[PDB]
Amino acid sequence: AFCNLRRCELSCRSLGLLGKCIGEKCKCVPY
Repeated sequence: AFCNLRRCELSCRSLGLLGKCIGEKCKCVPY
């Protein structure tokens, strides 16, 4: 579970979204 929540949020900034750790990895949450 190499989740990096600060990097996850900063990746979703490029789409304008929020970022969450899904269990093992990061995903952006739909707006």
